[PDB]
Formats: sequence, C-alpha cells, structure tokens
Amino acid sequence: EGASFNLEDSGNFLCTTVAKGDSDFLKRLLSSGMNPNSEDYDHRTPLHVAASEGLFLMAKMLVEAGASVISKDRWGNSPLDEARLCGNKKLIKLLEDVKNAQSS
Amino acid sequence: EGASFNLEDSGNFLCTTVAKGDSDFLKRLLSSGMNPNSEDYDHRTPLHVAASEGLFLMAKMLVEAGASVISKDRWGNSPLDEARLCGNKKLIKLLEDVKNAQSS
Amino acid sequence: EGASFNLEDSGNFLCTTVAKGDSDFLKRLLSSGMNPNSEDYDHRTPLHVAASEGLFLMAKMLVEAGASVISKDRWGNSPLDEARLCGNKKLIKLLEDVKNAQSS
Repeated sequence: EGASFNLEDSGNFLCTTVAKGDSDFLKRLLSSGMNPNSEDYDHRTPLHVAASEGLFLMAKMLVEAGASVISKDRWGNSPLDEARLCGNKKLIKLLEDVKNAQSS
Repeated sequence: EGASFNLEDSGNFLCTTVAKGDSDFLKRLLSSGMNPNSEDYDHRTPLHVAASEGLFLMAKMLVEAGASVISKDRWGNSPLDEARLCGNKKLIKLLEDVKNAQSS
Repeated sequence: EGASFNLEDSGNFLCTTVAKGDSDFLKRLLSSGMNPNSEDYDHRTPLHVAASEGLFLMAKMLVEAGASVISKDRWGNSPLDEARLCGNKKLIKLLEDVKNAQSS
C-alpha cells in the first residue's frame, strides 16, 4: 500500500542504526527504501559512520542501497576517503569500485 | 521523587537537539539533570556539535550544565578546538575561560 | 556443574562463527570455556581470521578473552600480520599493544 518513515533525523537514525550494528534492522530499512544519503548535524552519512568505524558489511549494504560514496562531510572527506584513513583495505577497494561507477 | 531521563545514547539525542536548534528544549533537558557528556556515535559531544555549528548560547548552557571543555571528538579535539575551526571569538573565549578554570 | 565444550576443531568452528558474524555466540563460547588461541588446519586462531577479515569487534572480544597475537599461522603470519593485511588502524594498534604487553 505504501508509507514513508519520515523519521525526524532519519539520516542520523540510520547513522545510529549503523552505529549500534543491528544488521537485520538496516537490511529491513533499506528494504523499505530509506535513503542512506541523508546526512546529520555533522553532515555525515550513515556510510560515513560505517567507513569511520570500518563496517565493511554495513557500508556495502548502504552501497547497494545507493549511498553516495562521493558525498563529502562538511569537514570530513568523502566516505571512501574516510575509509582510506580508517583502514580496512577491503572497504577501501570496494568503495573505490563504487566511487568509479558513481562518478561515471 | 527522583526522576531520570533513562535515555540510551542520550549524548546522541542531545546532539540531535542541537541539530533542532531549540535552546529552550535543550535547556529543559539539561535542567532535568542530564548532561553526562555521552558524546555520539561520531564520538562528538553535543558541545562539539554546537561548536561546529557556530552556536554560542546553546553551547553556553551546555558548558554551564557540565559539559567539560576537555571533552574530545572522534578526532580527539576539544569543543574549543571545533570553535577555533568555527572562529567565533565569543565562543572561543567562552570555552577558553572555562578551560582555564577547569584545567586545575 | 563444571561444563566444557570439549569440541574437536573448536577453533575452526570459532573461525566459522567469525565468518557468520554472530558476535554474541562467539562471546558466549569464549566466556564458557572456549580458548581464543584455538587454531585450525592452517594454524589460525580466530584472532588470525578475524584480523584478516578485519572484524574489529570480534577480534576485540577474543583479545578480551586473551589470545596470542604473536602466534604465526601456516603462512608464518601473526594476527598482527593479518591486521596489517586488513589495514584497519583501530585493529592494527589494538592488536599491536595487546601483542606487545603479552609478548613480554
């Protein structure tokens, strides 16, 4: 039938979702179609949070959800760059592939 | 009678309140006795968030409520450091004076 | 009553648990008798595979349980070597310090 979450700070809620690590909850959220590109008061995406804490799994779910790897936080660099600094080379290369496809 | 907010991730919620920008709401929350400097998933205290926003008054009552100037973000920077990034001389001076008071 | 898992190749099953991602299960195992230093056919502790896969939380749990981060697998690579393979700074530092304290 159709409903929109329209949660206040939905992006921040997703960032926190990413933070706590309830994987099933975030798969359900992206299943409904919640935009992972929504930022926060820090203007950081949930993808930023996943990269910063190095959540390869959660970040790739957000990537299939359409999160922008090239949307850069106000001071914090692109989520891919955030991943580069945090480490988790696997995450860096995956987000690198994303970034290529996205920038195209 | 004895009342607690009992807010998990209460620092995160205070950061979302900073995002709202409602000084009155924030004052009420603080007056209820909640300022545990719980930072955020991004390890950014609500004082850090307000400093990044450029906020002075809301940062002011956050400082008086108990949020220490020595608190660190994910980068480990003080809210005074984030105000230095902001450059608001009144905010920088406020956090600087409180920092000098608190260093002892 | 004095119960122990007594599992054969329990290290391999621990590593498989790390592959699954169920952190609570692994925590229960290590808290109920499982030794985090248990290896596999490749002489890899769950720290080994966890650091290779970059699973910061679960390698953290076995570090809390306490396992050798100097132990070399079949490749002659320590869980520190696997952390370097992952590149995640948080891991790299965490296993570095824990390995240093234990190696002494």
